[PDB]
Amino acid sequence: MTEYKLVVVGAGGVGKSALTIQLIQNHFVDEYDPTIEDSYRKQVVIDGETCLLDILDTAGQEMRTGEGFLCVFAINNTKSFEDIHQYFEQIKRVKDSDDVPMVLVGNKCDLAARTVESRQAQDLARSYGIPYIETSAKTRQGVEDAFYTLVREIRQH
Ligand SMILES: Nc1nc2c(ncn2[C@@H]2O[C@H](COP(=O)(O)OP(=O)(O)NP(=O)(O)O)[C@@H](O)[C@H]2O)c(=O)[nH]1
Ligand SMILES: [Ca+2]
Ligand SMILES: [Ca+2]
Ligand SMILES: [Mg+2]
Ligand SMILES: [Mg+2]
Ligand code: NA
Repeated sequence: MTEYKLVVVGAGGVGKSALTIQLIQNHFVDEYDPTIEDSYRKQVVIDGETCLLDILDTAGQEMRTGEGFLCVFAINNTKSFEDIHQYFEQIKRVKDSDDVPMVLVGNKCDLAARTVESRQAQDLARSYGIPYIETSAKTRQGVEDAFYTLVREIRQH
């Protein structure tokens, strides 16, 4: 069956691990344990196709193998949004391509201390020709949509 190699990237503390664990294990990780590098694998049916998701959860604290990249910032962390650009460039680097499957994810959308407005992230994603999706690893809002949207982007390339 098809295997989709997904890589989750973004600054430290934005919720990459919480998002992946909510998707794969269906619970919210409340504590903050910085990641070095972890992998998750799960067989799922996406749009009627049985497939294997292979998800690499990377370190944000200061790749070339992935088929699509989930680029995460937190909507209450303006710096993590400004850091997105640096990840967009590293991805071009490690893939040696200018047209990589990516999805921009604004996480922690359950929080009210918002400093990145939806329209600003929509504009960033627009400029790279990719979707913008907001998520909450805490409430599960948008979580499946973000990862499945990345699979649907990979299928387009
Ligand atoms: N309210 C809220 N908190 C969240 C959300 N996602 C993650 N968090 C919290 O933010 C903290 C950091 O989450 P974590 O997933 O470890 O971040 P990370 O991006 O994997 N960090 P690292 O790059 O160091 O591995 C944790 O306390 C976690 O509970 C979310 O959607 N909402
Ligand atoms: Ca594959
Ligand atoms: Ca918990
Ligand atoms: Mg982590
Ligand atoms: Mg502002
Ligand atoms: Na390269």
